[PDB]
Amino acid sequence: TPMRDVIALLIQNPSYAELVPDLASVRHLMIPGLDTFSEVLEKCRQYPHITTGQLLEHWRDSKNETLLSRLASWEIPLVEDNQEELFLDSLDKILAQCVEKQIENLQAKERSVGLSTEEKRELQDLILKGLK
Repeated sequence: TPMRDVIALLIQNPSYAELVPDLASVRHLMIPGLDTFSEVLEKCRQYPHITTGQLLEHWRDSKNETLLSRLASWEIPLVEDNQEELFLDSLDKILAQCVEKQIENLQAKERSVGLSTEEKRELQDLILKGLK
């Protein structure tokens, strides 16, 4: 549920998309919820000043409407002071999870058929600086 946390926080604060690094290189990973996260991030990226309410309208009559409506209320605290820090913190856990899984996939392919030079620069960048 650090995934659902990060989804809930981003729906509640569409701005926070700015704080998310480009995920193109990890978005393929089969980590539960990553796909819902990407699809939400994408709209927040196209509409940087959107409100939560305006954002939910984009899921009218869609697969995840119910889930997303619920998460729009999930654990909103009385005082909003430390919302960013909680997001960044939960984001990092998910990012580290992506990094780790992408390292495993690249390494599996390395054993199996070998890597191209692009994949190898990537694999080592992932080890060197995570993400970031």
